[PDB]
Amino acid sequence: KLLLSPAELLAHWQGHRDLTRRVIEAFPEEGFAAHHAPDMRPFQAMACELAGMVEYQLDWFRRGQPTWELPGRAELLAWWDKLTAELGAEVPQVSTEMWATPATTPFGKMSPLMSVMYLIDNEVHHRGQGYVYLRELGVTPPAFY
Amino acid sequence: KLLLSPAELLAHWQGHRDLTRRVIEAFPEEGFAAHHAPDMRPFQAMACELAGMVEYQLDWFRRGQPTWELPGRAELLAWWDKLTAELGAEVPQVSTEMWATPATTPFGKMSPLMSVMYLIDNEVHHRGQGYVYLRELGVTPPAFY
Ligand SMILES: [Zn+2]
Ligand SMILES: [Zn+2]
Ligand SMILES: [Zn+2]
Ligand SMILES: [Zn+2]
Ligand SMILES: [Zn+2]
Ligand SMILES: [Zn+2]
Ligand SMILES: [Zn+2]
Ligand SMILES: [Zn+2]
Repeated sequence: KLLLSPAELLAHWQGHRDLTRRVIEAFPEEGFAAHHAPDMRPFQAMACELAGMVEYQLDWFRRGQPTWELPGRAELLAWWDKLTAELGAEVPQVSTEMWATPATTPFGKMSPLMSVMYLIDNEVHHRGQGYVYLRELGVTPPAFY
Repeated sequence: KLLLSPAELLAHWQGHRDLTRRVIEAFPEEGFAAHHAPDMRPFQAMACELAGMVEYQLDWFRRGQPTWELPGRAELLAWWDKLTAELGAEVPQVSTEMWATPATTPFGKMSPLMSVMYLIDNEVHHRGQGYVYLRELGVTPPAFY
């Protein structure tokens, strides 16, 4: 504890999620579910993975302990907005002591802070992959910065 | 100030940089400098951008204020290792009060903390793009987690 506030972390997270939402919106419906690189999934599956991870983290914050068809563009965007509202309503209620308790996962110990940082990194990772997909589908991605 | 220590931030940063180093190592020499998606650069240019950003941040930490041919794989890796050593030797010396002073940039105000978080996000972004490039060159990327 010395650098970052929970509110600043949540705002950073929500900005990332808004940019990912605009990436999802920029995809054509067909390439969203079909286009992929060799031995890689289409962005539909990646975005479903990200939304499921947000569900996992929300469930962690709600219960106090983590528990260890693919949607089209429109359904996924509605799911994304629901997750956005729930993150904005529930994460501020997270006790800032809870953020640091290394709860036990099959891998090892992990705080909610470390898990949220990993979720953010995974989102940025797959969103850059989606940037490449958008370029290969003839679409200018939303500006990264 | 409530969540993250400078040492934890630096360790996170260095793990990210090690993974990017392994991505650079996994590239074939030709595709490293030549392969790219439409309206995108090859990974050579992206990695040069990342290394230049690390130079910018090191210069910020050294002077107290930010100042606002492409290398092949081997030269870039040597540059990367030099930057790694300098980050590991100089960032621990950063006054944790300095981390939060919003120094002035042409865009606006920005702490070293916000700038480092942006640098990390940009690295993860372009590294995911490099993951796609590696798959398109017939190479299994190093595991993300
Ligand atoms: Zn296919
Ligand atoms: Zn395609
Ligand atoms: Zn990370
Ligand atoms: Zn993934
Ligand atoms: Zn070309
Ligand atoms: Zn090529
Ligand atoms: Zn960011
Ligand atoms: Zn860039």
